[PDB]
Amino acid sequence: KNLYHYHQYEITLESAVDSCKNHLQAAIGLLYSPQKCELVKLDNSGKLVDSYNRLKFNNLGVFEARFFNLNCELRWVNESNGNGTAVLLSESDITLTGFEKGLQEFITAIDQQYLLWGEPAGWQRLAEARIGKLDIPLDNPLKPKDRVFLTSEEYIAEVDDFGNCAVIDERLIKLEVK
RNA sequence: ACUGAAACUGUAGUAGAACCAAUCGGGGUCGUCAAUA
Repeated sequence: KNLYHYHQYEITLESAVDSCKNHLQAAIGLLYSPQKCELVKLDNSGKLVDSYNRLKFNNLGVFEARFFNLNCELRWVNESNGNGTAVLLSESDITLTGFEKGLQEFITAIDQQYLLWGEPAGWQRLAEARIGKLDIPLDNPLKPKDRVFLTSEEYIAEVDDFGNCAVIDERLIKLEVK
């Protein structure tokens, strides 16, 4: 089994997402900025409703971003003045322009979960007295006893030539209600 | 690529129970003192 990962360097976040848009369809995304950690959803075409002004770096702009859906995850992090490295992670071999392909073999993928902050207060709201509110891109409404989880897959592979396994990556998949 | 926030080491608890400031004693009564000539 192969984990395919695609690198492009010296690329802005706005351009990195636009390069991946065919794959980041409907993808949830998390944007790290000096003052906010905002959750965003790309539309079915993989576009953001204010992508330039949201993804720019110039003024307390996004320095790191993640976007994920079922099939793939895009990661980006700033390296100089708003240019960065993009890495897209995919289960399947796919065509991208400018990106360089690579892969790593993995022994098995194991699912994980991550409970989000808050109880239920398209878009839904969780809230917790500890943090106040958290808004999540989630289309179905939430019953008062629901909790929203985030799912991921960890890929185990041999690191050492002595055969020692480790989880070489963890790709995010989707938000899920449990 | 940015300090977490907020939170009384507090609540209940008698330094107290037991232990005699007490036991015995007539306000009484006689020859001593000095050393020599």
